[PDB]
Amino acid sequence: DNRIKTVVILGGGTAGWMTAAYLGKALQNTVKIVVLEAPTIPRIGVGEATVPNLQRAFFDYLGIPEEEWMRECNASYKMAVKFINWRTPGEGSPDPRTLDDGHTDTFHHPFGLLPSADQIPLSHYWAAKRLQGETDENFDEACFADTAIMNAKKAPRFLDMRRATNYAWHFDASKVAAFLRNFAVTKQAVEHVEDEMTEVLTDERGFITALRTKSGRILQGDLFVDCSGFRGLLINKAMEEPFIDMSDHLLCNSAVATAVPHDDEKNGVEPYTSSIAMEAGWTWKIPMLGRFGSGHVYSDHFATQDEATLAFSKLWGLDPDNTEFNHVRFRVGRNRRAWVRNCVSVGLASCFVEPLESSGIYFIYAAIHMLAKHFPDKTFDKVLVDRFNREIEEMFDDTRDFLQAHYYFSPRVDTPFWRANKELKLADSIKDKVETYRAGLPVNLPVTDEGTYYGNFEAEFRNFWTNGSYYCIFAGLGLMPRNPLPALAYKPQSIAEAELLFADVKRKGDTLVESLPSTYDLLRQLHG
Ligand SMILES: N[C@@H](Cc1c[nH]c2ccccc12)C(=O)O
Ligand SMILES: [K+]
Repeated sequence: DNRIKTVVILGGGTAGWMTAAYLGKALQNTVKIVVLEAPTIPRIGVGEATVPNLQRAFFDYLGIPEEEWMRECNASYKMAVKFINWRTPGEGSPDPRTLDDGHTDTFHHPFGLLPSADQIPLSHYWAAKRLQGETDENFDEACFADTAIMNAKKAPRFLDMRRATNYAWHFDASKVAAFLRNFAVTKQAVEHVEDEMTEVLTDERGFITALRTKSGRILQGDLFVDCSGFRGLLINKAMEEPFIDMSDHLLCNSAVATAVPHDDEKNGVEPYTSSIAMEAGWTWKIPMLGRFGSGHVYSDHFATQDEATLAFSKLWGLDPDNTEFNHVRFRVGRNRRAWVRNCVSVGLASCFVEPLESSGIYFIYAAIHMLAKHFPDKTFDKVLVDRFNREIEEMFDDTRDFLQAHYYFSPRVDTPFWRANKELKLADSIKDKVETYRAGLPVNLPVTDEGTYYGNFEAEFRNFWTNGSYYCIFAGLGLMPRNPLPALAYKPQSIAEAELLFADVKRKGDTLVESLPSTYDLLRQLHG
């Protein structure tokens, strides 16, 4: 019997407690699971955003109903990330400026998959019309009914909880953590040890045998999961695995954040996350129940903590002398390997990017998912570890490339930050995709319906940023194909078919704006 008998997880928060809860279920009570979590002074909830797979892939697997966890964590609803002022120069403002062409400088990145006609995504029909002056509609409004719903701040479900669209979640991460801790301990026989780690004990081959706590207690184990955050106490310090810094792709490295009380009854609640462009980065806005989380992500090469804190306060008209701010310095990049010997990194300790496209919890989920599938025995087969490592690095680099694209193809050059972004080099694979897009071809074409895509994690994992997401961002920022897909010039029936799709999107949006409750009302209904 060469089986792992004990798993020790260093660190709590979302990474630790998602890991504990997930492996709790996956390992079917054959393995003891211990979490060693430093107790800390609970910081203010600056808000986290997620992607739609979270309920099916994670909470449904644990048997936790959506309303149960949402009610505990003050969760709200997300239908997109909405980008504001990424094309126009100026001070940071919550209000969108106007483009040269008269359009408002906003664009959406909603969920779901684009419909197709004659096996060609709606995006391409839109682009054919836009390039030839047959439409002045933006890509997002023409191709996603969700755009209309969001503009009127309506909910993704009706008041009887009938689904109208795809959505994900906004929530306070520490609340989800507390909830999962509670779940894992009471329901799954996970042991919680509230203490700090002082020693990492290793055998002759450099495999971890145990952690010592600050109280002297030794926690023996066979597999160790590093959820220690940015310090990477196991993977980087103890195992000495180098972190690959990727600040030559993404300049932002700091954040200042707070929670802002909000008159929901008065203003409504946005069913989306906003990315508000600033002079030296951007600011998130994550509406929750009664408050929104916000954080100004910035490069400290281009702004001091005071400068950034001042500009951020100014967005919302905060008193910086009378406001509670969390300041964070980020690691941006990933370990050379996520898993070395019998030490597996998950979360911040593995890798990180700014939450520009809500990567944080997805990255955690993907790791634990891949860990359960690549779960080892005590012989730690080199191939098993290698394939796991391979998935994390492809996952990471791919999302990295996608985020750089947001900065690289921004037309802004008004501050040294925005100028500096146009000096960085793109990786080959995102260059390749830009080339493909620009010839009018789809990038990462969806080959699946939504049911399959959001019902089977592995389907989404192999095609995470689809053609639709590429169109949302490139087109959103003003990057268009050089020309339409040439096949379209030969396909009048197919063009007619696409007109019907365009009309279905208008009709759905109009009908659903008319009949849907406000996001605000749906929240009241849910949290009553
Ligand atoms: N795989 C994600 C892609 C996605 C689309 N829009 C997004 C906005 C934010 C983050 C991710 C996304 C999904 O379909 O859910
Ligand atoms: K051991």
